[PDB]
Formats: sequence, structure tokens, C-alpha cells
Amino acid sequence: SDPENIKTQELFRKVRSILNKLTPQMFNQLMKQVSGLTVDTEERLKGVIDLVFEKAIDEPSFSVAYANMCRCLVTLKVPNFRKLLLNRCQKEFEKDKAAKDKARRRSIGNIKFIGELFKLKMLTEAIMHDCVVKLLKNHDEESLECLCRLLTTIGKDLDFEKAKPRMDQYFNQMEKIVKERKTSSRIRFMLQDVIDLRLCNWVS
Repeated sequence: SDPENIKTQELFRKVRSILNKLTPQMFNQLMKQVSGLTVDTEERLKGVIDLVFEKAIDEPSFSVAYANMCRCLVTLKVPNFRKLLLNRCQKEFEKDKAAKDKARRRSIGNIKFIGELFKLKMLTEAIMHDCVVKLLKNHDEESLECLCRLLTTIGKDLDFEKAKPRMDQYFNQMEKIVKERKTSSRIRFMLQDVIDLRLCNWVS
């Protein structure tokens, strides 16, 4: 395409610039920055979105920022945003199903980001369940703490009358992890907190 290839180039560079400020940008400045972008193509929206995930995978810690970034991009029409997001998210999942004990570390980062996106309504409760199942699968301290923090924050939202059964199972799997002391008493107290919470109808 040649001349278009040039604008797609500048777009991507502008987006890498936005993401590459060593000091995470807050929402307001994000809206002004994103308004200086031209995402007029699906290949472009998908590329920008890819750029964001790649950054969020490198610095999971700033996933609140990147999620806010995404929150700004969803204010654009292109010849369907959440769809590309979901698709992009399930990519890590559909790929995680394929030191594969270091994949857990990367998995924790991704889930933190995905959870940040879910908190801004850009993702489905269905993908959160995938996350929970993935966290229970790996029963290491990091995964469990991620699980405890996640469920503490979004637990009741996921706890819908129709999801009650799967949630019932998650929590019974956690109690089992407690009962068997192959985990630190610390993680065991954290686990018992999420269980206490739920038993208390998610009221503190």
C-alpha cells in the first residue's frame, strides 16, 4: 500500500510513544493523547490494541494505566472494540492451553491486566472464570494471592445466581487447599478471608 503504510507507521510510533513514557499517564491526559490519533482501519485498531497488550505484558504493574488507555480507545468506530479485546485476551488463554513454571509469572501479569480491563466493563465475566480456573490450576503462593486479590475485588460481581454453582466449586477447592497445609499459613489466612467474605454475602 505504500502511502497508507506510512500513516500506519506513524500511528504505531505515536502509540508506542504514549505507552513508553517512563511515568504512566493518567486518564485525562490519555483522552487528549488518544484524540491525536487516527485509527481508521481494523488492521490499525488491532495493531494499536496489540501494542497495548505487548506493553502490559512487559509491565503488568501499570496495567491500570493501560486499561485506562483501552478505555479511551473504545471511544472509536472502525470498519467491535470489546470483540477485538476479548479476542486478544483469549489469545493468551487459547495459547496458554498449548520453566513452563515461569509461564505462571507471565500468566499472573496477564490476568492482572485482564482483570483491570474487566473492572472497566470491557470484558466478560466468562473470561474472569477462565482466570480463576487458571489460578486454581497452579496452586503456588503467587497464583493463590492473585486469586485472593482478584476474588476479593470482583467476587460478588462474578457471583451471579447462575454462576453460583461454579463459584461454589471454586470456594470448595480453596477450603481444600486450606485444610491441607502444603501452603503457608499466610496464604491460608488470605484464603480464609475470601471464604469468610462470601459466607458473609460479600459484605465486609
